[PDB]
Amino acid sequence: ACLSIVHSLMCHRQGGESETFAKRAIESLVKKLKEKKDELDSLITAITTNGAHPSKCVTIQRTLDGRLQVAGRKGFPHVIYARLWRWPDLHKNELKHVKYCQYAFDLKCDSVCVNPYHYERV
Amino acid sequence: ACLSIVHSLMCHRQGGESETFAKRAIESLVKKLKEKKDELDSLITAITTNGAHPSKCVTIQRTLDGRLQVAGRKGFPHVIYARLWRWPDLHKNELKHVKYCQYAFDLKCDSVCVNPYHYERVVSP
DNA sequence: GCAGGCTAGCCTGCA
DNA sequence: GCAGGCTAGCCTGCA
Ligand SMILES: [Cl-]
Ligand SMILES: [Zn+2]
Ligand SMILES: [Zn+2]
Repeated sequence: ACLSIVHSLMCHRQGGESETFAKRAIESLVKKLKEKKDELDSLITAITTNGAHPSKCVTIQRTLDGRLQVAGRKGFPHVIYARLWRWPDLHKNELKHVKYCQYAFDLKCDSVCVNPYHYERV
Repeated sequence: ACLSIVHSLMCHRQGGESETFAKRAIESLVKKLKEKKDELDSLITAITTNGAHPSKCVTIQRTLDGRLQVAGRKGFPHVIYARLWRWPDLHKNELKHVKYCQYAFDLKCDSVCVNPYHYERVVSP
């Protein structure tokens, strides 16, 4: 079910993290999108087609400091997933959201867009 | 739980429908957004400020045929809420979605955006 | 567990 | 081929 989805998404990882961390990060994200069909499908089709066409926001709940914990490690959620699928060498303060993103990290909403195609590297 | 949201939204109705119809339409929408905090806040702020600043999509589940039933009446959900808060005289095929709307009626997604400020009025062909 | 109300989905009657 | 009406299924207020 989710295991089938995870594996397809793992095939697009850029190697900027260990296999165990990437699996942990993907499983965590997929579980959160299990009851959000449209957003899950937006993530899968944007990852696979390399953000060819505009995609919908893929959101998760924002924490107070804005950091997500995956396998005992903390980091910004939009950074973790942009590093994972687009920029393995991504650093701090290198991500600027696209104009059409509604839940971009910087907006400090209750939700964060972790769609890596909703950010451009700067 | 919170009927204070329904009351504040009822104050912005344009009178194109009966008080009873409007109350049922708003109650139905608010119940669907009860566990979607961001979407509910985007709706309240968009209505109150007359869509001054860009707002997020306010979505509900799409039915098979696209129509929503409220108080025994069926209609397109984006039309029902655009009539209620923006155009009381609104007719069929007079809405066109804004470029930044992700869940527009026309896209036939799982979800339908009912944010009236995510649609602009057009002349029917 | 139960009473009762709301509506998506299905069906039909005029067109 | 639509508009609109009927109701199974789902949900909730209840004691
Ligand atoms: Cl009204
Ligand atoms: Zn986004
Ligand atoms: Zn929208």
